[PDB]
Amino acid sequence: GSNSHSYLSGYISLLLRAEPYPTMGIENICELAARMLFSAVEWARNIPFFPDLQITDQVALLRLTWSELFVLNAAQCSMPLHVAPVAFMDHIRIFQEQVEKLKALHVDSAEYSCLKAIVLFTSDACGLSDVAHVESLQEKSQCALEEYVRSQYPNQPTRFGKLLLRLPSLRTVSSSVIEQLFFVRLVGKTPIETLIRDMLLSGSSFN
Repeated sequence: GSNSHSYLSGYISLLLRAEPYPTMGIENICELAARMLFSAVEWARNIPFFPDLQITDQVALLRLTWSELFVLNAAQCSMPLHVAPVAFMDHIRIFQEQVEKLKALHVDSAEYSCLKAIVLFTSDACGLSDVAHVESLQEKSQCALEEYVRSQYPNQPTRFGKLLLRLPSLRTVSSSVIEQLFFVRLVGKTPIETLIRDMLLSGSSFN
C-alpha cells in the first residue's frame, strides 16, 4: 500500500480476521477434519482479493491446494494425530511429520495465515485465467510474511526461509491419503477436489 509497510501489515490483519475460529458431544476426529476443511474454504471466502477472482480461478486454486490448507489448519489447531491409539499407519505417519515440523517451528497465527495465502495464490493451478494477478497476490503475501518475520523475530534471521521451505513438503502430501484417513464416512468415495466447488458456493456468513 501507500505506506507499503503499514498496508502489508493491514493485509496480514485481514488474513487473520478472515479466520472463522480463533484460528455436548465433543467432536470426533473426523468431525474435527471436516471443520478444518470447511474453515479453509470459509477463510478463503473472507480474505482480501480471493473472492474477487473469477469464480473458476477460485475453484482451480482450491481444487489444487485444499490439502495443503488442511495440513496448515490441522497443525494450527493441534488436531490430535496418532489417534486410534482404528487406522492404517503409513497414512497416519505421513500426514504427521508435516504437522510436527510446523509445530516444531512454533509457527504463529500470523505466519499461518500468510502461509495459507502463499499456498492458495499459486500459479501452479491448472486453468487459471489471470496468472499474472495470482502471482502478484502471492508476491504480496510473501513480501507481507517477510516483513512480519523480520520485525517479530529479529533474532531468528533464518526463520523466513524456514517457513517457506515448509511449502514443498505441503505440496507432496497426498490428497488421497488425507481423504482415506479422515473423509471416507463423510464423503466416501468422492475426491474432495470434486466437491470443492459446491463447498465454496455454500457456507454462510455476510461477514
